[PDB]
Amino acid sequence: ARPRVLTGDRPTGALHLGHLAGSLQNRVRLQDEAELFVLLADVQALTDHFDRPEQVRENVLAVALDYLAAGLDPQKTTCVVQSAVPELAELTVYFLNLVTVSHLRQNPTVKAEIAQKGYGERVPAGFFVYPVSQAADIAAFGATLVPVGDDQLPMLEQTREIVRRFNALYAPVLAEPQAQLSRVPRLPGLDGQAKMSKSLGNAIALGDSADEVARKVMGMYTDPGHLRASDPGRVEGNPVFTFLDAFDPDPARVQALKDQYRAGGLGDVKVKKHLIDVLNGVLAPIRTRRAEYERDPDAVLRFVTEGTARGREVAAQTLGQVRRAMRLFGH
Amino acid sequence: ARPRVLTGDRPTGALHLGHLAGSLQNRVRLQDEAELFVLLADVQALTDHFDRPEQVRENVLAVALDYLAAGLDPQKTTCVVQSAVPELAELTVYFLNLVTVSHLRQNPTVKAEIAQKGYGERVPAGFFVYPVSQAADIAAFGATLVPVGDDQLPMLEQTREIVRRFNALYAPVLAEPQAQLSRVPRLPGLDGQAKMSKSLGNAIALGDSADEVARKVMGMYTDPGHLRASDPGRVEGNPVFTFLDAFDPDPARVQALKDQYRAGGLGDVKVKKHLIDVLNGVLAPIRTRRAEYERDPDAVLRFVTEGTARGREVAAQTLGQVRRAMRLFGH
Ligand SMILES: N[C@@H](Cc1c[nH]c2ccccc12)C(=O)O
Repeated sequence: ARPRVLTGDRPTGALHLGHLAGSLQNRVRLQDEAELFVLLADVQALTDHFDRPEQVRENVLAVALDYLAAGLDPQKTTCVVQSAVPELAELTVYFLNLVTVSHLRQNPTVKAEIAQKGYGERVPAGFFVYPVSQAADIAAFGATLVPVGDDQLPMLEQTREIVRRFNALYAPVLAEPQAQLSRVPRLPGLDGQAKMSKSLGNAIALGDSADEVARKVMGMYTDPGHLRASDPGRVEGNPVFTFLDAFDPDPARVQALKDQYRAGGLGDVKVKKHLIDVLNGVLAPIRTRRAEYERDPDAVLRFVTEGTARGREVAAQTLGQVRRAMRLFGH
Repeated sequence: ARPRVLTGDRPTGALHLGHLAGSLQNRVRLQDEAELFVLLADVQALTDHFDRPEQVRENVLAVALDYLAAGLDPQKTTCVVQSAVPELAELTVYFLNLVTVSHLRQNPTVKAEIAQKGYGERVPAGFFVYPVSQAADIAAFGATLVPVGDDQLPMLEQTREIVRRFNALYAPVLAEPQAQLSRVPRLPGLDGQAKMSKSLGNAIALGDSADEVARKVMGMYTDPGHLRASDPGRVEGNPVFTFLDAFDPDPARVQALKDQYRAGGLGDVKVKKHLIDVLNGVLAPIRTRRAEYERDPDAVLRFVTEGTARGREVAAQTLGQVRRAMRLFGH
């Protein structure tokens, strides 16, 4: 390994294909090419589900299982439960002094999320402030590399900004994380939307059966105006093609259906039927891996408790350097 | 010692006659009819002193010395360093979900502080949400009684609202704090301004030599319309008489001085000379104990390290109930 990479998810439900193409398979590969930390963002989940704590609790082990089923080896990845690392909240408080309300107010991702949630000015303080909580996560674990979807760059950049101001004001003991950009943008939902999410109900979960995956693909949005096979169709806006573009290994094969489709002799069903097995092929192992851990629940809890202990040790080391850099009384 | 009282100060400079009249005297009283905790809030002090960590650090011990000098008994009061109790930062983050940005912006006392600070919109985030970290301080130490001036009432009411919301959402595990209202009007500065402050340069510190006190009193604003002794002078607005009301043991004398002053023949000199005698009597025992704790520096450190340990333990207990009430993973 080499760089410390920090990635994570708000435990609110089971992971889906979006996480897969979006990042899971990426960390699966940088897992032996670096020191991977996966944060089950328990606390950040509550800025949104503070009134559904049961929901979050249940999903920590659920997402950890998704992690294991996806190919993350317990011997190479450190899984950490955020709430069991209070050092993160402590650094979040110190970090809140390094940024202004106005600056937090212009974060494009949080702004859209607020508008989507319908909060108005009645935004929960913890949610409005979550980007700095993420900044604390990154710096506390000493992460130098952070995979970021095109959508999470503002947060990465604000972390670098907070980290830089911290090093200048106190002592340079924090590392500025760099971003790792990806190719496949936010995998769209079955809906045809831009975001795939169990909330939106347009998702294919990693634990869905072979039947459900097929069903999901069959109901997947395709292309209006294209009423019957024969007719010519267009790829743009069609989620089946952007799906194949992230789950199908043979592009020469992909670019192929793209030709016929634009012509008239490739029924939407054919594209779908094909895609459903390209998905079944990428999921086949995942299902069997899941089964293994489902039978070995003790192991899942192991992965989580051992990873958390390990991550806390790193967080505590960093906070020690932080508290002395800040000249807090006693250090 | 029945109800638990929590009071505090942000360590940013030495304490002065304003703190003595408006809080410390009552505090020396409370340590005998309650379990008194006094928080050296260096975390909160950093909300606006994040660019001067050294100043805050050096004032933790300096204010503790002032507490001792003022008569706070190391055997009756628990003095804790906010910094040393990370549980407070942990609880503030969870409390952040129970309040809206909208409601935080409406706080009249923080709104005025932001106005006097001149931040504009460039308000540091830590400062904007400091009322919540304070609600965390109260709830964590399990305080049921909090001395308050009508200026800190919205801080208190907001703690009450947060405690209530936390109890309804999770479990009724936090004690609702009750106010111990005012201490009668705040002491004005030497120049008659509404506020006494080292920054405004119109304060008498508890540590000032009997000499210095004398000098500061002589330079006091009085009555712009009073020019010589023979002339009648005004009492209202005259801080010299406001000082006399707050510390002169016998009102019969204060009234007589007031009378003769409005009449004529009583110059500012005689009046101030008497004020010096009264302040030296109130301050004398404060200087002696202060001097003592200067010989026995370990005694001051002992006062803070021990109170902190007790405080830390109390906060750990509350967080335990908090983590279980919130159904956090592993609790
Ligand atoms: N002046 C500080 C004093 C303080 C800090 N933390 C506290 C907690 C409880 C009561 C008072 C305080 C304030 O506005 O709060």
